[PDB]
Amino acid sequence: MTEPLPRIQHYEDLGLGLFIHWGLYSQMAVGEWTELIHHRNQHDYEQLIKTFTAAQFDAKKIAHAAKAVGAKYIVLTTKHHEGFFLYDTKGLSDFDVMHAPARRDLIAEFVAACREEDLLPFFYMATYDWHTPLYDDDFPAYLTYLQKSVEVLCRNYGPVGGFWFDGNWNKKDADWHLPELYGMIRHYQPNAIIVSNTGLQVSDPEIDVVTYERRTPDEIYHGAPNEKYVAGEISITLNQHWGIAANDLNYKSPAEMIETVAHARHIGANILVNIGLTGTGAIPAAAQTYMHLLGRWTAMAAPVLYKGRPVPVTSAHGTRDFVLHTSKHDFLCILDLQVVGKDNVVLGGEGVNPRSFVGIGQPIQRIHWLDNDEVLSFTQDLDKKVLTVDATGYPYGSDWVVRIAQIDYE
Amino acid sequence: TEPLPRIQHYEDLGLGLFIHWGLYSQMAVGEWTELIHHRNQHDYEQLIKTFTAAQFDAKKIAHAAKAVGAKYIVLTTKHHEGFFLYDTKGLSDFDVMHAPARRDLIAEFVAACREEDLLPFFYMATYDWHTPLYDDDFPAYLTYLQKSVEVLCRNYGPVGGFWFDGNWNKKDADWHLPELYGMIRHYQPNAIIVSNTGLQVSDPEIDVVTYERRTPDEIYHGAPNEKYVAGEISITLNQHWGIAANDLNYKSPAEMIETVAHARHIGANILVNIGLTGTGAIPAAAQTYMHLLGRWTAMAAPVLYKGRPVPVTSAHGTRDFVLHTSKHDFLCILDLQVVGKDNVVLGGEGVNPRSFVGIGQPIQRIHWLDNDEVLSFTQDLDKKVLTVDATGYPYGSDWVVRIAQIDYE
Ligand SMILES: C[C@@H]1O[C@@H](O)[C@@H](O)[C@H](O)[C@@H]1O
Ligand SMILES: C[C@@H]1O[C@@H](O)[C@@H](O)[C@H](O)[C@@H]1O
Repeated sequence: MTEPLPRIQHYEDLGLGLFIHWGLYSQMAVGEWTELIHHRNQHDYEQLIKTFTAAQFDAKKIAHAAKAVGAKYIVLTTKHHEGFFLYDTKGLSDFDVMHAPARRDLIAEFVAACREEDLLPFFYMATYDWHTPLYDDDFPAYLTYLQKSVEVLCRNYGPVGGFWFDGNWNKKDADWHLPELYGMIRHYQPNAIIVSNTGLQVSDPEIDVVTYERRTPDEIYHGAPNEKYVAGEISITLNQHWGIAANDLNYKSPAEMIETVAHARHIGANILVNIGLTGTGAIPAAAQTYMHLLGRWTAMAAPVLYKGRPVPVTSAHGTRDFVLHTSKHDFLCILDLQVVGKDNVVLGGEGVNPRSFVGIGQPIQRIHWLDNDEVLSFTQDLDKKVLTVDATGYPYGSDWVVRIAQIDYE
Repeated sequence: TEPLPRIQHYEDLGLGLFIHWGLYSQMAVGEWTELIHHRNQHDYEQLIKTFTAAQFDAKKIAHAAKAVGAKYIVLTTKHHEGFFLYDTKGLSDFDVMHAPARRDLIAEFVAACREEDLLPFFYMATYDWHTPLYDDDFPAYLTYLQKSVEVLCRNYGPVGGFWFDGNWNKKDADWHLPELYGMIRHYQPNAIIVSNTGLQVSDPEIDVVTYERRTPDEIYHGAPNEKYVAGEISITLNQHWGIAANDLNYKSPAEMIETVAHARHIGANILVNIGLTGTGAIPAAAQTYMHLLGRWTAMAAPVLYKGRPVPVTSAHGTRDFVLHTSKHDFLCILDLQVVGKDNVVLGGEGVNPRSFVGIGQPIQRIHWLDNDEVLSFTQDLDKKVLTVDATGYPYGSDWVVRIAQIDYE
């Protein structure tokens, strides 16, 4: 059993990040895979570079919004499958933002804005590339091109929080020369977090984080024992698409979003919440609504969201409650509460609501809700490690979806 | 019995916007705050002094309703807190003319609705926390209630209807409905009268009764040989009707679209509720849902207004249903997925036979409303079976409830 390296410990403390999809596809507003899935003429699609003005991209506003939502890092698409680069590739390619009307290195603006807000900037990079003929016609030269594009990101922007490698949809059993790619990154960015969405045996010793599906039930895989500890991360997009998709109406509820964030922490993973920017780089109004709601929850949950860790304490039969541990406190995360009415106005939260947990062995002095500081009544059986709390319902006018009670030990 | 013409017009409205706005909105902890949080009445009622309506724009509200595909708006003219959003002409000092706003907000509302061709409806609470008449002199309370409705009848031109909230009352009491409703008929013969305690109906003059969102089957239209009464369901976006800043428990936009579709399926109208801010703005969160709902209702316009339930059921294990207009049937199809390509599998790609029982006429063509794609189908006319291949959504889109129009031979 190994402990995480410092940089990975810092990663796990980040808790929540914002994922941002923005590319030429954003102009179409029919999903980021539009070029392949809608079988578009490549030449015609790539003309979208000519109208890429970034007229409404404001990295400062984006970093401010991330800070307000309680995110501690942002993963930006620096190049997606379409193969267009949002930064100055310094001669590697003409299909980049410096050859577009915007004439701005957007990654430079992004990194500066993240630093001002104390956020870690992370760079998403797609390894499956539809633009360069090298990908199909000269794979070894493709690897050189890929590696050079990452090298620019390693050398021109100062210290980088990390890299988010999307290795899906690739040729099977191809040699990707990961030792050389990740070795290069270690050389110029020793402190960078390397995230892989095909990191599972790990695909390379240098991988720091592996991605997992958001529905994963139990605590995630941290690597083979006595080997390097690897962290985990789940992702959620607000509708069915990652890039903006105007007529995708199938948005998840804000409630499900909050439950997914809580769930990530419960299984010992970070969570990225994704937004797709408009063609010109604005946060769309729908995404703002979700960020405002999530922000209210994460501000309330701040005592536990960053430092809280899974612990072997389970909830009683038939509840979805769980516990997170910090060094000073335990926190009960309680679901399926209702609002409290009054007298003959019954909203469902009114009755005594005993919620039990097994695995707490220390005597407790006080338990209180984070949102209003109400003190809860409880009983313990120290021998069996049972805690039962009366989990009162929400004050009329409020509903937190996931309610957190802080335990103060004697 | 078949609906009277004003009720038929009501059923064609399909979708309305419900708007909760009162003094409670300044608190942003739900519209029942005065009772449920056991406030001192005097202290709560000081909220009149800061009721500026500084951001209330009836034109913006009517425009938003038009854009979302709503055909009427129900505005709270007086809620349980008992404060009136219009000039009561001396009936009460607890009204907007005694607030800094100094505007008859109902007048602005009615003008804005007419401009956009929307019907204005007035919600009126009958359980009132402000006037001591309610408990101390019930007969005088009835007169006060009736007078407050009379002002709404006589001062604003023709009104689309009244939405009476009769919940939480004293159960035994004689409310003198024939007189109250009778007065409305005299002033506003064509007004729709909606009652949320309309159920035997509570009075012959009731036109519409309310029902729970979750009602599974087609709603109750009144006893045979009796006046037909329409139905209406309501949905609020979170758990509260007035604005509630720390209520994060919003329903998904998908559930909102499904609820709208469901209401039509059971032969009811649907109200989607928004709570305004203290100063009368539509909050940003509500704007998002309206824009998403608006995209769906624009696509569904051929069926959303005139479509009616019909005895055609869907096959085992699906939630699909059919709506009938005089020229077409429409298949409303749920649980579809997005179509990928080649090795990119999103779940909607395979042939997806969806069947219906009760279609007896030969069909010429079936096509999706969103993109005009023609669907393949087979029929067994003797058993009245229709089976369509319900293709999945084009990548980049997802309508939640997809609608196919049937064109008959
Ligand atoms: C993060 C998401 O997952 C990757 O596999 C991509 O294929 C998607 O377009 C999106 O970037
Ligand atoms: C639509 C709802 O109707 C009544 O039941 C009121 O008690 C609520 O506050 C709300 O106005």
